[PDB]
Amino acid sequence: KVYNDGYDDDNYDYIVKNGEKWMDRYEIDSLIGKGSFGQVVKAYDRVEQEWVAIKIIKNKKAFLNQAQIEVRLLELMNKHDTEMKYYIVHLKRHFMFRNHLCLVFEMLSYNLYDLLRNTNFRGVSLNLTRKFAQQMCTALLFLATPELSIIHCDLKPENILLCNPKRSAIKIVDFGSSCQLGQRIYQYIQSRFYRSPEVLLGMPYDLAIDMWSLGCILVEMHTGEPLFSGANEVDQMNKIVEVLGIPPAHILDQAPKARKFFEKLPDGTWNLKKTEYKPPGTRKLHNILGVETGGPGGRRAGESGHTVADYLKFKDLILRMLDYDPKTRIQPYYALQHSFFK
Ligand SMILES: CCC(=O)Nc1ccc(C(=O)c2sc(Nc3ccc(N4CCN(C)CC4)cc3OC)nc2N)cc1
Repeated sequence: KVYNDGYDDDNYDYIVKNGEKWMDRYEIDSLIGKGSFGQVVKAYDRVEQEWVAIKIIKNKKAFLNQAQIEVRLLELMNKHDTEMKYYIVHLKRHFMFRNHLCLVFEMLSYNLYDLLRNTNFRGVSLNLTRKFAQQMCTALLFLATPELSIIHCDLKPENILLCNPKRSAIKIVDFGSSCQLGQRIYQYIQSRFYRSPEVLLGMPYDLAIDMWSLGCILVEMHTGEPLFSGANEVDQMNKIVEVLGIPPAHILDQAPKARKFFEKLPDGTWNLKKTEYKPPGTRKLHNILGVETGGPGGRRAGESGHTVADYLKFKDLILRMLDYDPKTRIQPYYALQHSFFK
């Protein structure tokens, strides 16, 4: 009947109450989100005199230990002096309150899915998409810092927020499924829509999985719809294949999960298993973006900064981010020097 003296519910979450004052400091206002980790709440900080987003972790060993790993990575990112760390959400501080670990973040505007929902899933401009692409590449360059080497491992429109509703500044959020580079513990990783072929194929992986995710995300910001919207791993891969063609043979020969999607024929070549989909490599990114047809759905026709020249620079940058090989896939440093950002 009673859970944590009545402060928790039946599934270990703290009972969020509007107007409750925590430690004579944090004035709780309203619930923002609830995940598996727990809940996140909007609260006003009285000593700092500013709004904050308090992430309230569940009263559970499994979710507490995971949030401690997140704290360790957030605080390790704060240690570095550079300016490019400000494209990640600032963990201000953490504390224990009535048996719940509470992470205090800076208060932010909406997520990028809410931005796409405001467009009725028709997308934002190539001018705005360039601004997010640069800042996300700057964020991924920060994560690639050798002493950090952090893989976010779950980049999607919901995990990218806007700083202010008027300003066009974005910041990457939720490092709950994040670990530093190393030996492989986890295979089923990333959100399916933004999941890399090396992850789908059961191959080794590294920082490059976040760039694949970025590539997908940036097309979705300008088109409005997800690029590869698979209902399962098979459907995911078939949608990747119909845009980028069949993965290269040398990758598929090494891949332990290659036989889930593809089939090695008697001649030695690889091909899709039977299951609807267009032939491999036929739904060109050129036509999805609308390089010559005035943008996606003809909606950017005659709008400034949406020329054939500007769309080809964007198409080229995206194809480098969506390289099948994670070794030749473009890195944050070279991405930031792409002609799309000139
Ligand atoms: C489902 C899991 C989830 O949302 N996790 C999560 C929750 C909160 C945060 C987080 O740190 C946030 S969320 C946030 N602002 C914010 C973002 C989106 C929203 N939404 C989300 C839902 N939407 C329908 C209404 C607008 C509300 C927010 O607070 C006003 N600021 C921070 N600092 C990061 C991740």
